[PDB]
Amino acid sequence: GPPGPPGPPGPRGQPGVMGFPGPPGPPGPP
Amino acid sequence: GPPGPPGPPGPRGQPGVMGFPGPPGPPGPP
Amino acid sequence: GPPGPPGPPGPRGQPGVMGFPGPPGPPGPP
Repeated sequence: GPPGPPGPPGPRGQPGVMGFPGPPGPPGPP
Repeated sequence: GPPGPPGPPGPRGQPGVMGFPGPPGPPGPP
Repeated sequence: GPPGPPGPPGPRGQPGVMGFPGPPGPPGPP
């Protein structure tokens, strides 16, 4: 017979990887 | 004629963007 | 009939988790 219909859209991709650490904080007080 | 079975889901999407960098750290010590 | 084609490509994944806060800042002045 004729082909079946196409399947549905593929799954959403995985989330991105975790980001870099932030920079060091600001200086302490005198 | 008799159409075939539905196809499978499509390819998985591409990965997401890497996470943003973290915020600045705590203030320093005296 | 034969199975249908695979479906369309999936969408991009979500952005990743933001990175950790940075470490504590440098010592303050004397």
